[PDB]
Amino acid sequence: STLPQHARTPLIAAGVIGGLFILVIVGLTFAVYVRRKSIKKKRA
Amino acid sequence: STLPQHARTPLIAAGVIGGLFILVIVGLTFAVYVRRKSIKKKRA
Repeated sequence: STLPQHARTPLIAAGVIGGLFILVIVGLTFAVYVRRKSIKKKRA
Repeated sequence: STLPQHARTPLIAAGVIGGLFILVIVGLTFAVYVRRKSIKKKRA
């Protein structure tokens, strides 16, 4: 279906979406990569 | 994915741009925040 040439706010939308999604992967990747080590890290 | 009526690649464009730009700030912010400390950090 996708969106037409002139939609509500596709341009801006994609922008915010990318930054979030992209950050989600990178962020988690870091928190996960470290866990693989587990060396007296900060955990409650 | 396909394309809209009359548009090159605005949607996708903004997407890649956001993820990159957003990462640029966050990434640098980290490398900068640490530098402010300067305490036997990892540097070649």
